[PDB]
Amino acid sequence: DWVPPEVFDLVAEDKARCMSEHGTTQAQIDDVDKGNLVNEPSITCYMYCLLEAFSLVDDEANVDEDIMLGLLPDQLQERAQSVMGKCLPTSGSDNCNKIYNLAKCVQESAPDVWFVI
Repeated sequence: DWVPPEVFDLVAEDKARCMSEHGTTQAQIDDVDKGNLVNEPSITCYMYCLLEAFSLVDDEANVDEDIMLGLLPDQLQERAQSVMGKCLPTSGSDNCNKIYNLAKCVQESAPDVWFVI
């Protein structure tokens, strides 16, 4: 994994808040990273929450592609841009479901792109 430990420090406050808001457990987060994702609001709304916290998505879960790419290592950007070509724009019934569908698409196409701590 390329995510360096400093990132865990930076997201700590927003992570704690988002988990509290949505009833998310670390086990659910661990599961996404093992590519087990289910459409459960407690995890899908967590992912929306975290993304919103870092300005990666707006009020209707539209992705800011330049920020999303700006967050990944230079050496994943080419591959990430291809994935975004496939997986964006987002779609779904609400903000949480839009990020569920996005997560599934990215993980099925290139997991290392999908950023969820």
